[PDB]
Amino acid sequence: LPEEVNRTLLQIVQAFASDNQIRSVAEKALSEEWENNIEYLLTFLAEQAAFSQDTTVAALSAVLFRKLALKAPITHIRKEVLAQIRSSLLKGFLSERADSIRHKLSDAIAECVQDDLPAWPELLQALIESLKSGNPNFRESSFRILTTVPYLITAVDINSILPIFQSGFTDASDNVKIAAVTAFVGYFKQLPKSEWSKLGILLPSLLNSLPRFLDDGKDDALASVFESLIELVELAPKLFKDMFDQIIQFTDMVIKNKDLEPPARTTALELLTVFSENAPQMCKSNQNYGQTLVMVTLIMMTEVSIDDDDAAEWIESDDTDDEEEVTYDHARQALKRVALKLGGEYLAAPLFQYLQQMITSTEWRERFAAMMALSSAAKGCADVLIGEIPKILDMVIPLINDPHPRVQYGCCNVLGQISTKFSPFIQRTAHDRILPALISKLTSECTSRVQTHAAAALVNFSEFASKDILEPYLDSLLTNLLVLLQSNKLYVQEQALTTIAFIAEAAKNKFIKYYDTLMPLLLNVLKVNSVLKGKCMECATLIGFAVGKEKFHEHSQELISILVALQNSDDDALRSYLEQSWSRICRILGDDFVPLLPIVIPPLLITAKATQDVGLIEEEEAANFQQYPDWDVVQVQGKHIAIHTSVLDDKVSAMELLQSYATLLRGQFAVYVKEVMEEIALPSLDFYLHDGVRAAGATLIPILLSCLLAATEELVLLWHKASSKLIGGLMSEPMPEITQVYHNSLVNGIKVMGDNCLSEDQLAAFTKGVSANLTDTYERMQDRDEYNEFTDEDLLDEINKSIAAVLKTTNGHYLKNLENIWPMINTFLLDNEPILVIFALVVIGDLIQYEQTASMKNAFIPKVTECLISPDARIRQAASYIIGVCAQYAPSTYADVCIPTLDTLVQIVDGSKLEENRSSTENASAAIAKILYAYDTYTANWFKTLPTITDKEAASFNYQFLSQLIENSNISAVVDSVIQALNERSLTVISSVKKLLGFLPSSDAMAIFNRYPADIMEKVHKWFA
Repeated sequence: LPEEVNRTLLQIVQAFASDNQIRSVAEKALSEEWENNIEYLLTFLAEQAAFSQDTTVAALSAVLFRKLALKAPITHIRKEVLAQIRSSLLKGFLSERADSIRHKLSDAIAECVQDDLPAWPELLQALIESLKSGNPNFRESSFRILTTVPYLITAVDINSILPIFQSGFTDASDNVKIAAVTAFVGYFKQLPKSEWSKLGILLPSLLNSLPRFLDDGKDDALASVFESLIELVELAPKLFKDMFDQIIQFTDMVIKNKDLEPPARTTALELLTVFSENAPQMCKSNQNYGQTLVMVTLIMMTEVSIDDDDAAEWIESDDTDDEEEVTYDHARQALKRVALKLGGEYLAAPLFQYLQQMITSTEWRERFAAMMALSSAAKGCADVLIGEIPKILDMVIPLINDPHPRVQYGCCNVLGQISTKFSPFIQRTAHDRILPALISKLTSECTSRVQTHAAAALVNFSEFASKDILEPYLDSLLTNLLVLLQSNKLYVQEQALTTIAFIAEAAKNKFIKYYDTLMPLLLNVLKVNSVLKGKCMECATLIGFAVGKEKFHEHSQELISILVALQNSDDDALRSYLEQSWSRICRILGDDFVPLLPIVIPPLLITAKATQDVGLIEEEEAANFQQYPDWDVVQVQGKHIAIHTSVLDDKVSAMELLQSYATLLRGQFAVYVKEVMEEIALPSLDFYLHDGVRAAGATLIPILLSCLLAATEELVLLWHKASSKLIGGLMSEPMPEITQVYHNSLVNGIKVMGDNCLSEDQLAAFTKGVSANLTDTYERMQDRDEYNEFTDEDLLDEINKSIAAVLKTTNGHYLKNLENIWPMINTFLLDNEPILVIFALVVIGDLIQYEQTASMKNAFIPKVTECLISPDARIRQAASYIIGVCAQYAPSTYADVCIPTLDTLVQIVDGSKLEENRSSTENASAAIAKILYAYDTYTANWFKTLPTITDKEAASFNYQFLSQLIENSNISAVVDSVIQALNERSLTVISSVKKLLGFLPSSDAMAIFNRYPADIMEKVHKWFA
């Protein structure tokens, strides 16, 4: 470098060490002054990092170099200067540098290796040498570079690289060992699978080198290695098959050794558990996995209240978790996670082997562990455990009264957890055992913690319990809870209100009885602490819905005044209890809520207009942004961004409320429609960083319109604007799940707006969208390994609905546009995948409903007649509907296919009368009825397919046909077929039936309804003439 340039830069870089003023002035000087100067700058920084005797200037420059060298980018730098930079970086690497500085140099060096950069064989050479050096930092830094630039591993000969790693795993220095494992795993996460087989063979050497960490007593470094192994399990789990037992035994050995700090024990646990989420068949196919996993998690769940046998510290604290009980927390999460993926099929057996034993221990901690374990495993093992339900209770319930309060707490938990997972059946089956068990823990005999948790478990039970079931226990429940309501400890009171609220909600009208006593108790609590009052307001309004409007009107005025007071006073936890309550009041009050809207809607507008709160961010500036629970950072296209997730979630919650206020208030909400639509709903579709927002935007739209319509041109303008943005969204939306919502949104918009609601260029734009959607679905489904083991159907289901909706609004004229995507539709018709076929068949049925299709008759009836006898009942359904619709709307142009296939329909009609294909065979039934109308032995067949109870459109026709077959001694089957249809709510046919009964004796007539029970005879009386 020119001599002047040096001291200019040397001054500036020295200004970087320091104060804000001197350091910002330098920052500006660099960003303003230093594309004429980039290569000078790069050259300078690289020299500093390499040769400066000043630690800090060196580090800084190395860091700066790295940053600026991506930004450059390095590709566009002069070959002449690249070479010089590369050489000085390399010279510095090989000289005498502080450990931290070699790390920084390494990372700068990494920025000078790129696929399209000129070859740098000097680096390879310096690495190969460095790996052999007796200075650990040389070895460590070399693996590091291979971690950043894994492609360098391909550049080395295989017979050099393999020994390099085997030496790596084995090295004297722990630091080197961790870097080698990191480099090894990094290889798999940066290279394509085609390259994996090439390092794969090393896994053994790595695994074999593990026990050495324990020998040297270097478990903290072991944890780091376990973490890299955990990544490799996500990438290539199969690779561990057949060394499987050796890692299982080893993790077992580590977790059991309980004078290891927890890090090595919890990461070893994670390693174990992660296999179940990445290779379930492998885990299932080894008896030893499930056995070790269960054994090991049970041991860990034992590690509670250490140095505190009485649990004194725990009784005194609140019902939040002691997150200092780390290994216990990890163990239950683990058991849960594994149970979920492997099922009870696989672990009931081993689990119970261990439960039986610990339930009866003299160590309380073990009796506890047993409860917590069952509780953690219950969801996952639902499949097996739902039928060993009394067995569970028999083991659990004895402990409800255990000497030790934490075992009691534990017992309450299982009872609660079980109530949820095995619902609704457990409510029906075990109320007699569960409710007394829990209710008995409410009494002040028991400790605060237990009382509260028993009350918690009662919410779980109540959610899915019938009012009828709960009724006998209510007085008992209520009296006990009111005691807790008077508790001294905030958390007991809070839980008592929430338990009351949720019991009340379940009880409905059976809670009317208790309204008078509870409500003023509640009002006094309110008049007297945020969560308490909010939980109280929640309880009050849940009770209010349970009892209905009239009854709730006894206190509603006062209640509302309190709400207002609460809303407008000086925790954001309360805001939500308030919001939910106002909303619950509107469900109670119906139209009477309207005067309240100007209190309630303005804060919701503000929240629901929050912008996409985004920070275009820098590499290091992310991990600290990630510290916040309220934030998440992602990468869009290499360049990263910080998105305020909490805020965006809040916007959704606000939108949901605006949407339900609109749904309940209908016409009354009209005043807001313009503002919500243009300032909330529509802009929300452009929220590419959060799909909840996008979705809530879409679902809002048709409900908005429907509100304005019910009140009353602007409606047309809005609808045009909205439908257009939805349509344009169909092409730009990346998530298929969202795409579905847009279609569903359009369908509902169309249903609101009525006839011809769409312009020609709209229709054309919708078709490009539909085409792009069908194209993207095909490409995803043409997907389906050596190392590894409904959203599409739902999307297509909706696209069928939107197409039908569009055809209907255009009254046919969309057929023109529909011709453009017939190639698409055709490919689908004759693919293999039954999903694409069903889609096409359903489109086709829509086309025929609107004799102008002959163009195509010869193209799809071959496939439809195939489909008729398909193994797949959803396919038979689609096909037969097509044939039915053919004879109905296109009678002469399809007479030739319809009548032949008529035999097929008598055959398809014969597991027909099952639930799973009741759907299919009902369409066939209707299809033949349609043919018999358009144009005698056959019609007698048709009758033997009544009644139609599941499909509404089918049923509609069959009984219209049955009514014509009459007006122009099967009598009890005739009547029954009809009674069944109405009773099953599937579908004047009655007028025809009456006439038939007219031609009979009073006594013959009456005997037909001998069969029917009271409840349906109440209905029969009210159906007849």
